[PDB]
Amino acid sequence: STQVRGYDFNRGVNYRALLEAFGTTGFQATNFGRAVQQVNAMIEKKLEPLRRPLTSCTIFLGYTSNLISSGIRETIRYLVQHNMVDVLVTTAGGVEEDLIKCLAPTYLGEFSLRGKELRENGINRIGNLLVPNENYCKFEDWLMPILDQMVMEQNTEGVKWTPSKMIARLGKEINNPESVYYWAQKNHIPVFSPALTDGSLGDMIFFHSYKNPGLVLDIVEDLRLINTQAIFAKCTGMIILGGGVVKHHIANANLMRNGADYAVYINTAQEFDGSDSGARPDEAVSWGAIRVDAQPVKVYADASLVFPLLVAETFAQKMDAFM
Amino acid sequence: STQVRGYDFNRGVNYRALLEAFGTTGFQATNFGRAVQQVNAMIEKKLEPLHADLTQSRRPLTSCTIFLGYTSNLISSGIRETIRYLVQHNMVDVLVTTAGGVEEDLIKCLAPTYLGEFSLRGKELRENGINRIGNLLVPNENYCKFEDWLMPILDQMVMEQNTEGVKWTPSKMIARLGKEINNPESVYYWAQKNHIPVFSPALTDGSLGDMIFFHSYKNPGLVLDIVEDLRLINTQAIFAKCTGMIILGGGVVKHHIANANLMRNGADYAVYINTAQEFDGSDSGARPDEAVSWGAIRVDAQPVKVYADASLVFPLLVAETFAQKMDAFM
Amino acid sequence: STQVRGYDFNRGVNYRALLEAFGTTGFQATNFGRAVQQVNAMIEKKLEPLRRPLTSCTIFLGYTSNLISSGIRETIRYLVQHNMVDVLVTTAGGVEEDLIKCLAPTYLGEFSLRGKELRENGINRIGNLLVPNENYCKFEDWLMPILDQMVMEQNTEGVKWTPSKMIARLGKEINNPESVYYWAQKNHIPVFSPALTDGSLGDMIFFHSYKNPGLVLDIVEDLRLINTQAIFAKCTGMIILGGGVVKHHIANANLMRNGADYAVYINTAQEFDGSDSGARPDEAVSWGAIRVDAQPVKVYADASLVFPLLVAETFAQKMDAFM
Amino acid sequence: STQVRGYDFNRGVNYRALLEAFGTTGFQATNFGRAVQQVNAMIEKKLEPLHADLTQSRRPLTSCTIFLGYTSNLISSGIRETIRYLVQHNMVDVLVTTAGGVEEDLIKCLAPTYLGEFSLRGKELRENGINRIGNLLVPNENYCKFEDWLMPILDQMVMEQNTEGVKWTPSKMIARLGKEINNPESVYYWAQKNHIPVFSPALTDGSLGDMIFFHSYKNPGLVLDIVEDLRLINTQAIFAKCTGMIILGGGVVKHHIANANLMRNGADYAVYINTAQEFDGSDSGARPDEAVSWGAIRVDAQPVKVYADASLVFPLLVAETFAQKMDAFM
Ligand SMILES: NC(=O)c1ccc[n+]([C@@H]2O[C@H](COP(=O)([O-])OP(=O)(O)OC[C@H]3O[C@@H](n4cnc5c(N)ncnc54)[C@H](O)[C@@H]3O)[C@@H](O)[C@H]2O)c1
Ligand SMILES: NC(=O)c1ccc[n+]([C@@H]2O[C@H](COP(=O)([O-])OP(=O)(O)OC[C@H]3O[C@@H](n4cnc5c(N)ncnc54)[C@H](O)[C@@H]3O)[C@@H](O)[C@H]2O)c1
Ligand SMILES: NC(=O)c1ccc[n+]([C@@H]2O[C@H](COP(=O)([O-])OP(=O)(O)OC[C@H]3O[C@@H](n4cnc5c(N)ncnc54)[C@H](O)[C@@H]3O)[C@@H](O)[C@H]2O)c1
Ligand SMILES: NC(=O)c1ccc[n+]([C@@H]2O[C@H](COP(=O)([O-])OP(=O)(O)OC[C@H]3O[C@@H](n4cnc5c(N)ncnc54)[C@H](O)[C@@H]3O)[C@@H](O)[C@H]2O)c1
Repeated sequence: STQVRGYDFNRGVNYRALLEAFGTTGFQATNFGRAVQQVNAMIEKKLEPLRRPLTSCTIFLGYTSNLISSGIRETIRYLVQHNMVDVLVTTAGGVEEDLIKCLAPTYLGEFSLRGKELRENGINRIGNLLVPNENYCKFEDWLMPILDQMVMEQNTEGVKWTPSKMIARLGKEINNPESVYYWAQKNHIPVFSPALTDGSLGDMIFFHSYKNPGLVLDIVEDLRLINTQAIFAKCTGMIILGGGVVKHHIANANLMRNGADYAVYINTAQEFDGSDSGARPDEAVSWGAIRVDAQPVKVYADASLVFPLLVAETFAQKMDAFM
Repeated sequence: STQVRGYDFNRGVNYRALLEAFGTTGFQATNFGRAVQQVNAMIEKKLEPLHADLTQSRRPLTSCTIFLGYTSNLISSGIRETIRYLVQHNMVDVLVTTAGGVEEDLIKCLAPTYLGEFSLRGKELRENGINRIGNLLVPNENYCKFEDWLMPILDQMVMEQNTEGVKWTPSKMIARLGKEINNPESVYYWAQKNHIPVFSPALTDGSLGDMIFFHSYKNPGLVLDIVEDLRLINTQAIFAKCTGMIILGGGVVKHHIANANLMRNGADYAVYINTAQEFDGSDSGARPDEAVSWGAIRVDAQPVKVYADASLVFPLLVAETFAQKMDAFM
Repeated sequence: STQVRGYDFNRGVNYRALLEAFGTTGFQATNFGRAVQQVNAMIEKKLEPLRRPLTSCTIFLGYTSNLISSGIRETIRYLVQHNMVDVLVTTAGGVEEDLIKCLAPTYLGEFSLRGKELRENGINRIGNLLVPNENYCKFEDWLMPILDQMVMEQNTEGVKWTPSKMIARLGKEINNPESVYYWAQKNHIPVFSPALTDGSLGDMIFFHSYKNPGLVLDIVEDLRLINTQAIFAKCTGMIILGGGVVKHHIANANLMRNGADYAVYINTAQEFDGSDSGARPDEAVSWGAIRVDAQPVKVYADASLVFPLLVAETFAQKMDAFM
Repeated sequence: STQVRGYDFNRGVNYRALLEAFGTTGFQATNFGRAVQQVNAMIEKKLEPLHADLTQSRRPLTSCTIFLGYTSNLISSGIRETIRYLVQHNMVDVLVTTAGGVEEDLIKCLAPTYLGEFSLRGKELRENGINRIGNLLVPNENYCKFEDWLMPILDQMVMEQNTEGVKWTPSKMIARLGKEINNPESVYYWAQKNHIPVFSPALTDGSLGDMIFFHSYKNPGLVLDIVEDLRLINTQAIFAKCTGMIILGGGVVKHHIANANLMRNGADYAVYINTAQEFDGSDSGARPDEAVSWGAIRVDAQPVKVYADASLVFPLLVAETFAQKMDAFM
């Protein structure tokens, strides 16, 4: 039986102690402390001895596209750079905006900026962030020569493209250590995104296809690829930021092994609308995506606040072991 | 300037007058009244009197092309019946849903979904072979029946691909599954009959994916291309005279419809019903005015969002719009 | 075991049947159907044979202030006019805006209107509603003579004012059948509002007190009055729109009888922040405010949408019995 | 124009740099950075160098009067320690909380609150005499201890009212209870010692109300007037040089502080941390810009709202603001 007690600033600002005190502070601070424990359990299992080498715990990291628009892009890049996770799942924006950020920056704005004035100035709004139209022109100039080569390799070298194979290629092409997908392909970390056409990359494929028709992106082979990552794992953990396709696709892969061993959700969705996004971890227990003997954790919060704190208290403390 | 005033039950109970009074009641009731107005504006344009090679589609053009999107769980709910009615009577032109929203319409033709409670514990449900969807329950046997029904169809699809040159995409598969289920309770039966295409770019994310996966180890070779389906949905928008978007929930379904309409520099009419909030920067939670900034909604449109569970609001919306104009659609 | 099935509009628009189909539609539509059943159980008990006459079920109706700004003001007035509920609990805005609406209307606006331009034009925003400053000037001119008389009656006739006694007096003074509190005092329905100073009525008492000091509003006697309404009831029901003080004050009164027999919440709050507003009915079971054998219902929705539908399917169908 | 960029853990773990990077991370992380800026602006003004009969208060004026409001459940949480620290060191000037936020600070001096889970079932908890507050647990015996401690104090308050002319209000009672608990872990012990008034107009809505209720049948006569407490809080705003509002959660606490500041035609600085959303028309969920329309926030202020559980955000906020300036407050 653990008593509720917050951090006492009469001790001064001891940041490690302040973060540890979230566990006994209550409400979502306590869930944060539980999430730290669950992620550290994943890492401790992964470091147990037994293209990418198998480890004792396969960690799936999922995130919605807007988190790549945000500075959480740097947090994810760090984990991928140091081989701390094994499989990435994101929607199409979460692919393309990592690449675009290597060509031009995203800027801070406000949620309340009016769409008319923004559109008239060629500025696209993402929450309280701003992406100029010119960023996508740069993307077009960068991407079209690659699409030309991909069609050629398909038609003359027999290549059968899927979203994950295209994402590996785009990461190699961007050739920039600030990029998540640069590090992912270098470290043989696959990236799944079954609706890769739903964004700017789709715009480009669409326009490209009228001049150079025929590109195929098969989602069936990529379903086999993600499901086998779960089926042949010794143990699995899921770390899922946000909801939607990213959350369900990781969960359903883990259903194929009768459930993940560890799971942490950070998302703002609520259960009352019946949505998969808002479903509690215990819903996933009913269908076998989380094992009955797991102790999963959900933190109800904007991941832009919580995820850097979580990484500080887990992966970043064990960096030595990942090098 | 319109005064706030609620329905007066000293009039008795006239349900049409009750629903009309939402407009002057305030908060999301007022947004509901605005949504009724926007959908009726879409319908009135669609009925104005007024291609096939450009869209690579057999569906005849009308004066307003309406895109209807909905998340998968709304097909688990009774909103499945609401959507089926609109598709049955050719009241909308394009559907977008995620994979669950396809498969559970078909499964409901084989076995029912049941009422439960949100608080039922996962361990006991799992031990009893019952899967929870919010406060709904789907027995494992429903998926066994689905497997028995679907596996021969997947055999035929592979055979047609390898010897008749068929290049499958999600929308082409969904049309075939609707034809095979051959049941007037099914949304996708009516969609294929009425030449209403269904887009679902992540069609592998669900039970149909499970089945395709297992089937492929018995019968390898099925391919599902998402590139041609992007061409097909975008051309529905580009060659429209006018467009409206009616979007229930968020995620891929909402963005995919919005991005198609960006290709024509924006939708003319738009109604969102969803529970998501903007503060997390999500596309699901973004206000319609965010979409104006990137060109998916025209600057001169008057879009409407209702912040509510669509299981409550969507049947009322249909009652006051499409269902009132049924004669014009017959 | 009940199957999920929505209303089939191939039947045409049969509104009663459409509303009944919410019960088998799922998610919050099913909770709406459950709420109809729970309220009808309250009413059926109330109509069982055994200043205000006691009945077989005492119904407490609570609502946040903004719902009186809204057109739900008419819905509440109707229930109170016909003696369909027994105790009202609202915050201070929910008192004063009913009275002000008898002097001048509230108007429809938009949530996005900018505060600076509104303030410069003397327009106050309440959500997507608008109240001109002039409405409060009218209120001042109307109320100040009443405050003069209340101070006189306190100092010369021994009156000990409480919020509920002031609300009865204000209802008698407004003398207008459009007003909730006019009907409440006429029908001997008490109104509790322990923080009655938190709003425009407070502004007025404050300004009045410098010219005519001494008015006392005791909250202790009003605590005895609301608690005795629960303690001596045969059965109780709670119908609570929104959260905050209104929700807890009704619940805590019912804890004094070891719990309400029936309970329906309609509110938009979520549990994750630990708030009383967002707590599920089952939290209230732990502390004894809802009986262990009750079957309470929460609908997660804006009450401006749901409450008129709920009344249509419950109280309004039994109007004959209330006359 | 500032670029989006998150903290780079290739630097290692420097927690101050990590928190500073929230400003350029986006979404509510960016709002957190803006909140740090606004609170530090309040503090810097308060420390500028620079009545008693007008405010009927013994507290000396500073260059910025800071109002701190918080909902009751945050005193059930460990944020009680965070608030106590600010009050102990005279860093804020006025407190507003609901009744639970008073009584549970006192009860925690008698017995602890424990960690639990949101999903614990009410029937089993009730049968075991345990009350649930979110994912926290308070045994019934805590309230028994509270009763034993409080009843003699209520006896003295009635006696002082009837023979020494005392006219009790919530704030006067809260000062007395803080003096009686005589324990440096208590928020209200420090508030009365430092002449920080606490307003709680619905002080009867909770366990203190229960106790006053039962006590009154043994010892009739206690009166609690809310009119004088309205005069007292409003005069704190009217006679301020500058004001800031720091408001955790919504409800009465948020409006009561805002309405006091309306009396001076608006607060100069304002930070909200709350989880409520605007769509339901609620005051809790209203954006700061709503308060600009009615005059509670000055038109030239730059208020900030962070959409988050304060149990997560408030300790971080204090770490980067008040706790950095501790020396100036000593
Ligand atoms: N930057 C963009 O948002 C962007 C860009 C291009 C395309 N798109 C497309 O939009 C579609 C829908 O986007 P999506 O599925 O990535 O998610 P989404 O933005 O729709 O969010 C889904 C849910 O995830 C949760 N979530 C979102 N942001 C969160 C946060 N900061 N913290 C915690 N939880 C959070 C919320 O509950 C939200 O409702 C995708 O197909 C995507 O490619 C979006
Ligand atoms: N029945 C199921 O939920 C189910 C079944 C199989 C697979 N999946 C998979 O889960 C993935 C994610 O599901 P999704 O993208 O369809 O949506 P989702 O369930 O993740 O919902 C996305 C957002 O839509 C909004 N929404 C959901 N239900 C709503 C309602 N009742 N009223 C209003 N707004 C509502 C909410 O803001 C929610 O966060 C999909 O790829 C899907 O195939 C789900
Ligand atoms: N019109 C006004 O809002 C107004 C006017 C004058 C004074 N005030 C003062 O503001 C203070 C706080 O207001 P309050 O306690 O009445 O509530 P509130 O507006 O703070 O709402 C409390 C909670 O109730 C729920 N709620 C609100 N509106 C809802 C709706 N439409 N449907 C469902 N749930 C809903 C929400 O979860 C919300 O967070 C009170 O003391 C009041 O006197 C407000
Ligand atoms: N511990 C308790 O909760 C408790 C104890 C005794 C009595 N009560 C009574 O309940 C009544 C209502 O409680 P209240 O008005 O203090 O608030 P509440 O708990 O009703 O919360 C009001 C709103 O504040 C916001 N909020 C709450 N917790 C938050 C958090 N962790 N982070 C951010 N925002 C948050 C939310 O939007 C919430 O809807 C009061 O009269 C009180 O005395 C409660």
